[PDB]
This record gives sequence, C-alpha cells and structure tokens, in this order.
Amino acid sequence: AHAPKVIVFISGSCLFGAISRSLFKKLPIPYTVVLLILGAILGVVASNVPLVEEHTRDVAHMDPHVLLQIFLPVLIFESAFAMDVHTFMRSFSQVCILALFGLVVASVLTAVLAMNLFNYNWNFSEAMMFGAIMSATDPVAVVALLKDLGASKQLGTIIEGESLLNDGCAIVIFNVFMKMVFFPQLTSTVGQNVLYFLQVAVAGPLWGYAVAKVTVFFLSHIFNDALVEITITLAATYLTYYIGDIWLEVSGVLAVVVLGLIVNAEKTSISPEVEVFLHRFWEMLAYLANTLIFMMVGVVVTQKALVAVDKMDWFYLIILYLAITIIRGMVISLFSPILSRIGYGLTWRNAVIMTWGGLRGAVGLALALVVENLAGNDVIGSKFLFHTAGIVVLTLVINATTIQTLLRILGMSDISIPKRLAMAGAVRRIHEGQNRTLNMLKSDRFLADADWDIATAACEISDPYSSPREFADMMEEARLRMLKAEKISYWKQFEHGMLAREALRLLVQHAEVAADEKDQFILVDDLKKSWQIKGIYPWLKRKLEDLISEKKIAKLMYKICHHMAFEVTINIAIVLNIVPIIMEFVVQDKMALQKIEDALRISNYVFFVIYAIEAIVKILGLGRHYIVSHWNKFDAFILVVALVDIIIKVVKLFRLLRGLRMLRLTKALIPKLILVVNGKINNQLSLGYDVGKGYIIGEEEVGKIIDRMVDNKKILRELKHISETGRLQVVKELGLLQREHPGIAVSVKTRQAIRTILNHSRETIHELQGAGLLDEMEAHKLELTVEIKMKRLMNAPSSIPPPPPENLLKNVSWLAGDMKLIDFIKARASLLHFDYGEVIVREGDESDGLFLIVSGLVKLYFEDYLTVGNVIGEMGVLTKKPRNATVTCETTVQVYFITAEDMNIAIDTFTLYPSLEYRLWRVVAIRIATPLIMEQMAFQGWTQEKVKLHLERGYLVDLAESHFQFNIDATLEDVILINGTAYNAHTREEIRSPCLISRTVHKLTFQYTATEEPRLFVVRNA
Amino acid sequence: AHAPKVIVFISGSCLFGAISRSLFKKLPIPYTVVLLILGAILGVVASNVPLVEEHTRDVAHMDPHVLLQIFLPVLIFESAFAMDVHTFMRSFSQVCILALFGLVVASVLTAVLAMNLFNYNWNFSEAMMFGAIMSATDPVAVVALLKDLGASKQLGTIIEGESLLNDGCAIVIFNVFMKMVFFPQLTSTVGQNVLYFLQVAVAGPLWGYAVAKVTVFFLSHIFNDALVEITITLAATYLTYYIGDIWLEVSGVLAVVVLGLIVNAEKTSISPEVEVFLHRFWEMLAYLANTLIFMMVGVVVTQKALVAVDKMDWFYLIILYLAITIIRGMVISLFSPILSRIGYGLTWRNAVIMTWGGLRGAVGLALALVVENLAGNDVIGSKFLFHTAGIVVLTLVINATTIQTLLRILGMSDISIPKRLAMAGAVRRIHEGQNRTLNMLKSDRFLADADWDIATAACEISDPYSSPREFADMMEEARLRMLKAEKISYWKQFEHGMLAREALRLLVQHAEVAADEKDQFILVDDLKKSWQIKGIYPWLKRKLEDLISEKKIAKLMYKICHHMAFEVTINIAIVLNIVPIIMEFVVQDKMALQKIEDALRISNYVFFVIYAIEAIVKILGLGRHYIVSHWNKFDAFILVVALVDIIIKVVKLFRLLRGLRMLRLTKALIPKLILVVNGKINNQLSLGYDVGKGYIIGEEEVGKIIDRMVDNKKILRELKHISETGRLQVVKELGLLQREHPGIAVSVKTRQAIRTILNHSRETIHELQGAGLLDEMEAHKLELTVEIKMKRLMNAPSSIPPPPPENLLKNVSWLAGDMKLIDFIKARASLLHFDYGEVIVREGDESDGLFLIVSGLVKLYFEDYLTVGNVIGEMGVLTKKPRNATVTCETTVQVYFITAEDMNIAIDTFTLYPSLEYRLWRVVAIRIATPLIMEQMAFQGWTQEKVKLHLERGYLVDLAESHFQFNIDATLEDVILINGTAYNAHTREEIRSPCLISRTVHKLTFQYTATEEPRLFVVRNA
Repeated sequence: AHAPKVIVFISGSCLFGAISRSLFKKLPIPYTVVLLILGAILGVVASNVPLVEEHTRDVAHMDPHVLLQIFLPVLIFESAFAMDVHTFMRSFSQVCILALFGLVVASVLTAVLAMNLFNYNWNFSEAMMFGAIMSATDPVAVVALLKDLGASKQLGTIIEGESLLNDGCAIVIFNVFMKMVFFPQLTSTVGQNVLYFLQVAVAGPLWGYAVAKVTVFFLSHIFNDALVEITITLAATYLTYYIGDIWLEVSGVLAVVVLGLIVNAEKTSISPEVEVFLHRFWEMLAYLANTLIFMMVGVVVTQKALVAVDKMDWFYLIILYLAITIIRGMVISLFSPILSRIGYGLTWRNAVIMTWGGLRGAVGLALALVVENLAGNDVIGSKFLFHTAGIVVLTLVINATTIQTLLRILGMSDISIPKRLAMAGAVRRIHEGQNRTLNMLKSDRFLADADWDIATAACEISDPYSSPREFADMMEEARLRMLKAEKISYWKQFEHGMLAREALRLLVQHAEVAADEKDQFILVDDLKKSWQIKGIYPWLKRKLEDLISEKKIAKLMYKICHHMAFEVTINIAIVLNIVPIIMEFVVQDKMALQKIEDALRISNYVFFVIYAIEAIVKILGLGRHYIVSHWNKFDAFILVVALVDIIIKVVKLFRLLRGLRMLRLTKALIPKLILVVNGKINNQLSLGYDVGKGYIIGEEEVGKIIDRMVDNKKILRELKHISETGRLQVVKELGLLQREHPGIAVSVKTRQAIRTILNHSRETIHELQGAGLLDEMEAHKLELTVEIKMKRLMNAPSSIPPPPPENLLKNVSWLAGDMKLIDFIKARASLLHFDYGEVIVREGDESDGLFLIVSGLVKLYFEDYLTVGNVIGEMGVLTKKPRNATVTCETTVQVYFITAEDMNIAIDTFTLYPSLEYRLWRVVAIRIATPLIMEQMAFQGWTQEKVKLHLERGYLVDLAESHFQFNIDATLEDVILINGTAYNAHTREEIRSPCLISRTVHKLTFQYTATEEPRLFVVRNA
Repeated sequence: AHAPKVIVFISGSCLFGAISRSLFKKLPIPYTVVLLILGAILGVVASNVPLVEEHTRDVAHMDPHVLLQIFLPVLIFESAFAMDVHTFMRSFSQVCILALFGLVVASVLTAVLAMNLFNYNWNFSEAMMFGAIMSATDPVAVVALLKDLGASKQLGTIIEGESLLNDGCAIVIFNVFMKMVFFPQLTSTVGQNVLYFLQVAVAGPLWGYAVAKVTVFFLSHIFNDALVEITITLAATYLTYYIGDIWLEVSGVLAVVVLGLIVNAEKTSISPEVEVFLHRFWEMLAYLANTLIFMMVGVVVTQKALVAVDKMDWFYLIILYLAITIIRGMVISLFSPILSRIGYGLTWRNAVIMTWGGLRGAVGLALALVVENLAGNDVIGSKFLFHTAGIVVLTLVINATTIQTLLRILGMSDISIPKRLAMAGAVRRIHEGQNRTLNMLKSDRFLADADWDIATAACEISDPYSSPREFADMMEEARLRMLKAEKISYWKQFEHGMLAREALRLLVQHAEVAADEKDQFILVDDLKKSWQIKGIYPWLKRKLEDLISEKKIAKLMYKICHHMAFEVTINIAIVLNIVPIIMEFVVQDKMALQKIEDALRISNYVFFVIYAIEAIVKILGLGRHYIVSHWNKFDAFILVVALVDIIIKVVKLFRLLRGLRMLRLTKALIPKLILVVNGKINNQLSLGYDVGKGYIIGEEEVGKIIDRMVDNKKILRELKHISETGRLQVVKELGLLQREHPGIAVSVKTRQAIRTILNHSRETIHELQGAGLLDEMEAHKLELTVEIKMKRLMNAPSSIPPPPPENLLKNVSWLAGDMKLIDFIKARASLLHFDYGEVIVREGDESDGLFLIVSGLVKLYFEDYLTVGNVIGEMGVLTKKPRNATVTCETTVQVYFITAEDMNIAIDTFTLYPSLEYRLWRVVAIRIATPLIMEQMAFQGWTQEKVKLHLERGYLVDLAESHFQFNIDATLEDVILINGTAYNAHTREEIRSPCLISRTVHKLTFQYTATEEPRLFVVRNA
C-alpha cells in the first residue's frame, strides 16, 4: 500500500525508451518523438483509467523546485563533461559572442514577436521567459552526425559549446524573469540589481572553480579506491548546485558548468578506469533525465495543455518555427564578419548547419514544465508548453531528419579520398587475415567438420563507404605523402605513451591545415605558439621571489627564530585567531551578548600577550637585526596596536585588527602562489616539450621514410632541407627554454622518465600474465602498485631544484654504480666557465680532454645542438684522433673537463667490473647505431624508442677472444659495426666501419694492428 | 525553501564515508564502525541544533516500506551479482544445508535464548524476528581476506553463498513474523498457510526465473547500445522486486536473488564493456546503501534507542554475542558429518573461520530500523536496535579485527612456496626491465638532466611477501614440474581465447587437487565428469522428436494444408482466442454483464465457424488421410465440440473449451522445447569440448616441455605414458560424443570457428591502429561491426543440420575455391560404407586410393584416432609407396573414396592455378611441421595456434626453379624440410627429410632423380 510507486514510472520509462530506441534505430526519425507520442497515449488512457493515474501522478506532476535541482545538474554537467575542452578553449571567444550576445538578440527578437504577433498580450517579462526557453538548444544529434562524417572539430565543438553556454545562460535568464512574474519583488533598488547580477554572473563561476580545485585536490590524493572517486564526483556535483542556488543564492547552473569543465580538464587526477566509468555513468543519467522529461511532457500536454488550444494557435506555431529559424540565421550572419576575424571563421554553408541544427529539447521542455506547474489555471502555462513542445516536435521531425540530406547537398558529407583509401586497405587486409585463419581451422582435427558456408558468411566484413607541369603536381604528391607520413609518426608516439593526446591533436591539426594550403609545409613558427611562454607568469615568478628574499638577514632564541616548528606554530596561532576576528563582529551585529563579548575580549587580551611573547623571542634571536625586514616592522606595529588595545571606540579596534593578521598571514601565503605559478608554467612548458619532441622525432623518422618513397632527388632535397631547418630551430628553442626555467624543466624531464619506466614496467606484467608464469591475481596486485605510483607522479613538485654539478657526474651512464670510479674522476675533474659566443673546440683540434655540459647550450657544425647533461668528446678520447666537429656556445656555458691523460689512466686502471672503455664504447654504439636500424625499418611499424630498447638489450662483442666472428641467427637478431674494418670470410671483401652487417654475411676476420681497435655491436635474440 | 534536502544528507554521507574509508585504510578497524560513530555525533548535535535536524530528518526517519523496496534489491542483487556462480553451484547442496536448516536452528536457538535469558518477556513471534535479524550476516570483509590470502575457492564462496542464502531467507522469515506482530490476521486457516508458503518459497524463484529468461533474451538481441543494456538491467531488477512483492504478493528478495544469479550466469549475453561497468555500478550502489544505513542507525540509535537503555542490557549484549558464536559453531559442527560427505567437507580450522567470520551488518540493521519505525513508543524497537547495533559493533571491533591473526595462528595465511617463487621471479624481471629502461633514458638528449635519484626511488617495485630414496622425491619434482607446466598451458589458451574461463578453472582445480594428493597425476576419469551428458536431456530429445514425426503422412487445398503461412496464421488465431477464453470466465465471476456476455458468446460462435473453416480446408487437402494423425483426431473433436456448443450449463462449456485450444497450442509449443533441450546439451557439450581440448593441447605442449626438463629417462617414460594414455582416451570420448549428437556438435564447432576468426580479425584492427595506418575513429567503427557479430554468434541455432557428403567435398582445404576441380573429383568420387570393427587398410598395403571420413571414427596404430572431415592417404597418394598405418573403425563408417588412378589424372591436369599437388603437399607440410617448431619453442611463450599461423603464412618452395636453395634471414624466419634429402653446401653433409634446418645451414643442393621429389617449407619474415 505504502510502496514507492515512482519506481514503476521510472522503470517503465526505461522500458519505453529501450523499445523506441531499438525500433527507430535505422529510421531517420529520432526516438525522442516516439517517446512523446507514448507519453501522450499514457495521458489519454490515464485520463479515464484511474489505476494508471496513481502510478503516473507522483512523477507527471512533480514539483518544479525538485525538477530543477535534480535533472538540470545531470543534463548540464553531462553536456560539460562530454566536451572536448581543449578545442572549446581554442574557440572560447567565438562561442561566447554567439552564445551570450546571440542569445540576447535571439530571445529579445523572439520576445517582440510574441508581444506583437500573438494575441496573448504578453508583457516583456513573460515574453522574455518565452524567448529564453525557445533559445535553449540540445544539438546532441547534429554533433553526432558531424562526429561521424568528419571535419567536425571546427563545427561540432562550436555548436556543442554554443549549446552548453546557451542553455546555461537561458536558465539564468529564465530564473531571472520567472521571479518578476511569479515572485515579484517591489524594492527594485538599482544598487542591489548590480549586486544581484554579480552573484549570478561572477560568483557562480568562482564558486564552481573553488569547489573544482578542492575536488581535484582530494581526487589526486585518493589511491586504489574507485568507489570514493565516483562518490566524491557525485557529491561535489550535487552540493555545488544545491549550495550555490539554495544557500548562497548563487547561480548553480554556471557553477556546475565550470565544475564539469574544470574536472574534464583535470581528468589526469582521476584514475583511468574511473574516467571511462564516469562518462558512461553520467551519459546514462542524462539519458534517464531526457527519457523522463519527454514522457512527463507527453502526459501533461495531453491532460492539461491540448484541452485549452484554439484554432489559430497552429498558425502561430508555424510562423514561430519559421521566425526562430531566420532569427538564428540573421544573428549568425550579422556576427559573421566579427567571427571571420575572431576564431576559425564561418563559411556560409557552416552557418546554415548551425542555423538548421538548432534543435530544441529537454532543457526547453523542463523549463516549460516549471511554468505549467507555476501558472496553475492560467492559460500561459498551457501555451508555453504547447509552443515549446510543438517546436521541439517540428525541429525533430524536420530539421533532425533533413539535416543529413542537406549535408549531402552542401558537399560536406562526402568522404574524403584519403579516408576511402584507408578503409579499402583496412578491409582488404582484414579479408586476407580471415582467409588465412579459415585455412588454419580447416586443418584442425577438432573443427574440420564445421559448416564453413555459415562461418564465412557470418564473419565477413564489408566496406561501409561502398617538366614544369609534371613538377607542379609531383610536388603535391611529395607534400601529401610527407604529410601523411608525419601523421603516422604522431599516432605511433601517442600509442606508445611517448606523446600526450593534446600535443598529438595539435600536430595533426597543423598537418591537416598545411595539407589544404596549396604551397604549405608544416611551419615551426606556427608550432612556436605552443611553447612560447606568456610573460605574465614569468614576471609574477620574478616579482614574488623578491618578497621572500630573506638573504637581507639570512642564545637559543637565535635558533628558535629560525626553527621551522616555531614559525609553523606561530602561523597556526594567527590562523586560529581569525575565528575570534569574525566572531566578534558577528556577535556585535547580532547583539545590536555581553557574556559573549567579555569572553572574546578576554581572548583578545590573551592573544595580545601571545603575540607579545613570540615577538619578544624573535627580537631576542635577531637583536638589532630584527627590524631590518619590513615584515618585522609590521610585526613591531603588531605589538604597538596590541599594547594600545590592551590599555584601553569599537570601530577603532575593528579597523586595525582586521588588517594586522591578514597581512601577517600573507607571508605564509606567498610561497603557495609561487608554487601555483610554477604549476602553470610547468603545464605550458610540458606541452611545449611534447610538441617539440613530437615534431623532432617525427621529422627524424620521416627523413628515413621519404628518402626512398619520393622519386625525384630535387624534390627530395627541398623537403629534407625544410625538415632540418625546422628541427634545428625547434631544438634551439627547446634548449633555451631550459635556461630560463631550470627547475621546472627538471620536473618535466623527471616526470617523463618515471612515466616511461612505469609504462614499460607495466608491459612486462602483461607479458608474463600472457605467458602464464604469473597468475591473474598476483599480476593484478603488482599492476596496482604501478598505478598508484603513476598517480603519485602527478603530485610531484612543479619545480625541482637543479642538482649541483657534483651530483651530475654521479648519474652519468658510464660512471653510475661504481663509487670508487666516481670518486677518482670526480677528484681528477675540474670545472670550466665560458662566455657568450665563445668557441670551445674546433675542426681538426687534437683531443686533449673530454667535456660534460653542466650548463648552457652549444652549437655544432651536419649541424646540431646540445645542452646540459650531454657529454662531448666520447669518441675523440677513444679513437685518439683529431676532433670531429665545431663547438660554439649559444649562451654562457659551464663544463666539467677531464684531461685525456688522467682519463686514460682511469681507462687502463678501472677494468675489473665491465670495462670503462667498454661502457664509453657502448654509449657511442647506441648513439650512432640507432639511425641505421631506423633507416632499415622506419617504413615498418617500429618507433625509434623500440629501436633503442632493441639495441639496449645488446652489447659489444669481446673481440679479444677470437680472431673472427661467425654469425648465428637462432640466438641473435641484429648486429652493427662501429669502429675498424673486417674481411668477409666468403668473398674476402671489406665491410666499412659504421655499417650494418647484411644478413648475407657470415664470418668476419679482424686484425690486431695498432692503428685501430675494431668495435662491433650485437643484440641477442630473445 | 522547497528544495530536496535529502540531497544534502545523501551527499554528506558520501563525504563522510570517503573520509572514514580513507583514514582507516591501513588500520585494522573497519571503516563502517567509524561511520556509526559519526552518525551518533550527528544525532547528539542534531538533538539540540534545529538547523541540522531538518537536513537529517527526511532520511533518518524514512518510511520502512521504502527502506525495503529501495535498498534491499541493491544489497541482495549486488551480493548475487558478485558471486562466482559456477563454484556456488558446485557447492549448492552444502550451502543449502547450512544456510537454510542452519538458519532455522540458529534463529530458534537464538529465540529461546531471548525468551528465557532476557527480562523482556518476548513471545515466540518477536523472538523469531530477533533471531532472524541476528542470523543475517554480510561477510564482505572475511571473503576479501580469503580472496587475498589464497585457498579461498572452497571457503570464500561457501561463506559468501551461505551469507546470500541466509539473508534471503532471514528477510523471508522476518517478513513472515513481522506480520504476526504488527499486522496480525485472524483467519489462520491451515490450507491457506500452505498456499501462502508456496508463493514465497516456490513462486518467488519462478518469478525471478521468468523475468531473467525474458531479460537475457532481449539483452541478447540488443546490438551497439550500452545505455539500453544498463537501463534494462536496472528496470528488470526493480520491477522484479516491486511486482513480486506488491502485485503478486510473491517473495521479492528471492526473485531478485535468482534474477541476479541467472543474469550473472548468462553474462555472455551482455556486452563485455557493459559487464565491467555493471559490477562497478552495482558495487557503488551497494556502497551507498551501506553507508546510508550505518549513518541512519547512528542517528536514531542516539536519539531514541540509547535514551531507554537499562543497566543490565549490557550484560545480555555480551552473553548474546557469546551465545550466537557458540550457536553458529555448534550448528556447523553438528552438520559437519553430513557436510564431510556432501560437497568438499569442512576441516575443523575452516569451521572456526566460518564461525568466527559471521559478521553482521546492513541487512540486520535495515530490518531493525523497520522495527524501530513500526514499534513507535514500544521499547521493543529500541532494544531490537540496541542489541543489533551492539552485535554489529562487537563483530566489527573483535571478529573483523582478530580474524587476520587467527588465520595466522591456524597456518592458513601462510603464502605457499610456489607463490613466493613466482613473486620473487616477477619482481626480479621487473627490476631488470627498469634498469634497462633507465640506461636508455640516460642516453636521451631530452631527458639527460633528470634527477635520477628521485626517479629510481619512485619507480622501484618491492616484493610484498618480504636410489629408491632419491626416486621417492625426484618423482615428486617430476610431478610438480609437470603439473606446473600444465597450469601454464591452460593460462596460455585462456589468454588467446582458445579456452573459456570455466574450462580453465576446472583444469586448474584438477591440477591443484592432483598436486596435493601425494601419488596422483591428473586423471581423465575425473575429467570425464565434464563431458558425460546426463541422460535426462538425450531421453527428452529422443522422446519429443517422436511427437512431431509427421512422416506417417508426409487441388490447392493440398498445397494450403502444408503451407507454412496457413499453419502460422491458424496457430495465431488460436493464440488470440485465449483472450476470450479467460475473459468469459472473469466476466462471469465479476457479474456473479449481459452486454459483455452476449459479445463474448457471439465471438465464440464466430470462432467456431473459423475453426470449422480451417478444418474443412485441411480435410479437403488430405482427404481420408486427414484422420491418420492423432493431432487431427483431436482436431475432429474440436469440430464436434464446436457444433455441440453452437446448437445449444456454463460449466459444460467451460470444461471442454479450457482443454481444446491449450492442447491444440501444445503442437506449436513442442518444437521450442526441442530447441531448449538442444541448448542445454549444447552448453554441456561445448564445455566438454573445451576441457578435452584444453587437456589434449596441454598434454601435447607439455610433452615437448618435459622432454628436456626432467633429468631421468625412467621418470620421463612413466610421465609420457600417462600423457598418451589420457590423450587417446579423451580423443576417443570426444569423437564419440559427435556421433550421438551430430548437429549440436556442428553448432559447437562452427561457433568456435567464427569466434576464432573474429578474434584474430579484431587483432589486426589494433595492429594498424598501433601502426597508425588507420585512425582511432575508423578503427573503432570496424571493431564495432566485429563486436556485433560476436553477439550474433550467441544467437546461432543450438543445432545445425549436418551437411550432406556432397557439401563436405566442396569445403575441403585443397578443393575449395575451384568449382571445376570440385566437379571433376566429385564426379569421379564414390561413397563407401563399412561395418563396426572393420579394417579399412593395414600396414604395408599399397596406396590404391584416398579416403575422406564423412561419418564415424577410425583407430590407427604412435596410436591415434580420427573422425569426420579428416582425410586419410594424403601422403601415400603423394609418396606413392605403401601405406604407413593401420585403419580400424571404432564404429560404423562412411567414406568418400577416390581411386589413385583418377586422382593422378586430376593431379597432372589441374595445375593452372596453384598446383593441386602443391596444395596436398601443403596440407601435409603443416600437419607434421607443427610438432617440430613446437618442440623448438614450446618452452617459450608461444602456443601451437600461433605456430600454425606462423606456418600458415608460409609456403612450399618452387624447387623446380633452382638446383639449390640458399638461405637468407632478412625476409625469412623459419624453414622446414618434409620430403627428400639435401646436401649441405659447406660441409656436404646430408639433412634428413622430416628435419628443421638449423640456423647454421646456408645452401642446400638437391637432385632430380625419379625416386623422390624433395619438398621444403619456408615462412617469409614480416
């Protein structure tokens, strides 16, 4: 009897939505209109049958102040949570102009229409409510079509972002205008109106920003608990709206909009397994909200609205549908000159798509339902719902159905030739794979008698899309084929975790843009915008770093004055005193009690005494040097005011005390601002490194590919020249970014290193799990310890102080792990310094010693650049012959210099563990061996990272143990030569030094003359 | 003002649970007790502060009939949805005895205690409510501990299943006994009580079964719509409980229990991406329910319960906690003799774990809250909540905390040596991988200056666990090492999709069992239980197949009599008439109206006329043969009754009409029963094929492994003998299963073939996506078309009629794709037949022709067996020399025979497309080449499937084009010899025919003498 009947209607709507969504899947009509018809049916039968009324009443006639608080957060957050925020930011101004100003004109024009055309004789407030609910649009279908058809980035996000902002502001306007119709207030003082505007417009986004930054902070500290992450997201979403709208009178919708957008941006703080869950979770909740709303409309529209219609109302409906359509187009075209300059710009065809795709829906209907409940017996609620519902139906029946054909007409739905080629190739390879698999199964004793006619038909996959003049387009083939290769390399790096998605999309966008521009190649100056740091943050860092420059100053009191515990406790003491500060003012306001005032003022005296005591300790610690710092001068003012107020009207105390301790807390606040600024720079700088990395590695790989793909050498040379001229510019730019922000660069580099180690570490877990040497449960146990570390990686400090040179030597590849060897060369070492533009070494110079870059950049000339950590001379010291390249510093340089004579002693003394010479040779071997193997298979599916790891498993042969090296391929897969020359066993031909040994080679005869020591590199097969 | 305040409390409890679950993570105390303390705090402050009362009232004092309808479905379904059902079924009786009978004794004993010990003077009804809520247990923590510690399968599922059943029945008992206290009824007739019992006990599970089978049916037909799958699951879950409890008065909890269990069993009908979502989704909902309930308890217990406590109540609490503990142990021990026989049996230590781990919780508390609301001012609600809450606290404070130490004491928490070894090896390999990765990064120009001291520390992974007498244990090493290898192979097959999880767990369970038994090896007779079909289903199939044996009978009326459209429409006509049948009875019952009765009786006359017309058509079609079938005899009785009722008290009509059309519908019902029976056999048979496959492939792989791992040949021979003696028995059993159920076997084989093709087809999609030749969106588009087909695979008919022999030839590997060649040999072919035990061919026989098995089994003797589809003679016809093995039929056999003379003509005539001889050689090459490569790398991570595919890419060399074959390794990775012999180019040594060419071999010189045609197989490198 007392059961929750709402479970029936909610679950019933679930079934009805499933049915409508399953039947009308391949049909053009959207499933939502079917749901409206079903709700209307429920309404007519429920109008006579009493039994079903009881199971529909509690939801069909649900209160509006609950409709808003429950559904709108779901719809708005889901719309925000589904955004491609990065794109939305790269078009923010274009959206704001159309969504905000376009909304005002669209609604007002719609309002004047409703005042003048209709016979309802509405006033401007009601007409503005009408226009507000008319302007709200939910283009969930059109955006899907564009997403499927391609070329969606510059249009789908615009309509999606415009939709989000338009609903967000429309609710704001609707809330504003509902109150001057149903909740009229008489005060209407102008000053409060400005204050009223500030709350909804300004405080809302700020409330959401604060809640978001708090939320991500905790989420970044939750490890191995998915339920809590999901639960935190839910509670934050609903509390943000509820608190903002109900307790703060702040705009809930905008707070959620910002909160969803901020969280979407900060998804890295969320565990990936929860991220995928949340999207599908909020999508499901939005689906339920949509399905409910349409059915409630279908019920009430039939019970209450359609019974009060008049004959002419249909005339207004058609006219209104036409009006909003031309209104939207006029608005879009009117702003079009402005948009052409701001953002990507609108073509006339794209403008029509936005105009034609302005679908209405749940948000408009939800606000109409609010009016229906609020109007009661007034006709307005009926006709608001009538026209809102009708326009939703027409847009769904006409615009949602003809949009595909219109896209065909405009030539936008056409699949580009590259995509047709990709699909044809993919289908062909898949078809061959099945044929191979089919023959294998027919040879299986278990499956020999399966009905292959059924099998082949069931598994088949089908294509869903079923001279100067010569140079003028031969170059186009070179451009497109190079650009296509670049796109491939970017996808490679992304799939192996070397590259973030944001950098990948930036690179791909630039490649696509360059392809369309007829004579264009991808341009570094366009890429430079990614890593060029905006000056505000560096200026703020430089400025704030001065405010804590304690170096002007920097017997137990002297120790206590500097002890961190004392400072932290004093700061805390000030923090607690803030509660009395506000409490006294609030108590005075409420009193205007004495028992409370006396307690507070006694507490004030106690705090004055405490402040005197701590200041006395500080003064005793520093003596006359105490007052050197302006911070301590205000600390003296603290005692002045404390003594004055101890001796002794209320305002004279309030005004001084309100400033004292806020200012004294600013000192502890500044470092956090420094950290935040470092974080912003770290984010921008990290993306710059990724993009510069992507382009550099992309060019390095592509240069191997194009060398054999393009037919004409003249075309080849022009393209390769571009590649190097861009690569060196990027390298220089990225090297210089380090010097401006050393610590942040170190943080970036460390984070990449750990992330790369963990990724490959994770891969091994799946290797043995796939190999069965480790079970499912235990492998999962290890994988979690990896995952938590990855999350801990995010919380790494935004700035790491650069290690001193004495620590750099310890971490060198050929020095690490041998303390005695580290000490020997460290003791023998000396540190040099060089001025700007100075030459360090030059072509033909004797190799008298070795260099390590501890600071600065150096240009070489086969031009290249190097920076901190890079060793120079690792070959000359070994080959013992003149230096191979010039070394010029592009900035002031510091280097650790080891004289060749001392190093030679270290070389011929440190050989117990793997030989020092062997290690130095190994570093050289990998360096110059990588390009050879990359050339040999860059056109295949490998990346240079795996070539390095492929080589990393290898080692140098101990040639001293044999006069010759004979090949084998069972336990050996690749071999390269580095130094010296060998004689072929069969043909007696010589093989040159930096050459890969062809697989037709067997056995190599070396010789032990003193001119050179031949060096050879092998990688043993798995 | 009118906002939904409940959003605050729900979201507030979310935050409080997050806090408590985050702080008390590493502590021993569970987080739930912390939540209770927090709720108590909220209660005391809310008792004075009015503001927070308003935000706690609407939930803290929520109605009970909503508490049950909302939370219990979530808790019960989640507990059911989380089960390992297969294990739960393999222990169902053991759980039922303990959970059902143990519950009755545990509660009654608890009730007598409450009647006699306590001073409350309860009557048996109230005391039974007490015992019911006391017996409910939620061992969510203990099961987690066992899951982590290992050896959990035979104990965790028992406590989990016992818990599920105990809560399910406890609610049933609580519902029963609440009604005789708060809703007393006076009728109490015995006959209704039995009817009342039937509804709750019998109809509930049936209601859930019907809803489940309907649900999975639709879910199996939903393609590419995840939201609808999730939504359907939700609505089905809540409607099942709501309809069952409210409309049918049926036991909702048990219906949901069955529904959750059935759905969990039928998870294959659900898309995998939705399956993973649902578990985390229902887990989250259960988490919310738990967190809410504890806080509502903490609130009300402080407001209303604790204010009415007496001093002695604590004495009863302690005594009660002791009593239920010894009661549970006495029950477990008392049934222990029975359990030792039924199921796995209980050790004394395992019994204590069950006794000690009997934690109470939300379910007990939820039912106590119901009493608190219902008791009103009566003390009983206070003390019910007091003792329930206290026992929950004590079990959580004591049992949940000491359980780990007790497990240590009993020696159950000890990590077995094999797991320690696996963890040490896994950690070591991971540690080496990071070291390799670290050195690679130090050579990177971008990351050379990262603080490696930070990196190495952050990425490090640490071990979490930180003669006759010789023969008597050398054999143990052989046993364990063989058994360990078997376990590895099973994991291999599972990870590549060749093996289902159920078969994998069965095999692993048997391996573990055999390991513990001192002298045991895995035994086929133990495996036989998997594929031995229970006779009920074959008997039912055989019986029902007779009832539709139309062959006793099987001018337009003759055609119409057999047309399917006429039969379907007639059956539909009968289906519609059922509505009048029930409608007349219901109308008569309600009347006891005439305007309705006349319409129904007129409809009865019309339906009588229609039935006469259709029968007239049938009789005209068959003439005097019409009455030959008993179905048509009752069809004549239909006309008899129709004419009698047309001419003409109400009972005389009801009784006849109630039978006529139900019986006439049974005819259309029988085929569906046939299909269902086929489905049950298909499921059991499919698992048998998988397990037999797993053991056969496992033994084949292991025999390659152990041949070099065990040191003693005598041990080796004994182990290998076991392997073959099991393999041949399994092969024979699986071959014979086919003959008993040909069509179902064909369905199984076809389903495996398609699933294997799609899996490898899916793999290619990720290959190019990882290689970047296909983009993220388009690759995803193709992958969906693959996924939908996989779901369509489930709906494939359970039985496929075996194709006739004329279709078998077309699908042979070396015949397919060449119609003219198919026709030639098909025309030349002849079909033979052989009797049981007949010899087909024998050792030393001349190869006069070739055989193909179209029916039956054949034994060979290197013993082996073959069955349908297997060709025999594929070498003798080629080598043209005597036959190599005996061929004896183990059952009646049919074979397609091609005489060698005709085939030779086909061989030397069909050579335009790839040579017929080349194809026959290829089939032989793969067959005998696979074992060689398996031997060469079985100890590595490969499976024989990939060896076949590794070979499938290869081909036979065209030796006719060269006197010699010189090796290369850049575009070639493996080569094998099949026929003939070659001479080494370097050493001039001969290499034998069925031998892999060692990687030290270069160039092979063949000769063209007429004795043999040498054959060589190559696989080109990627």
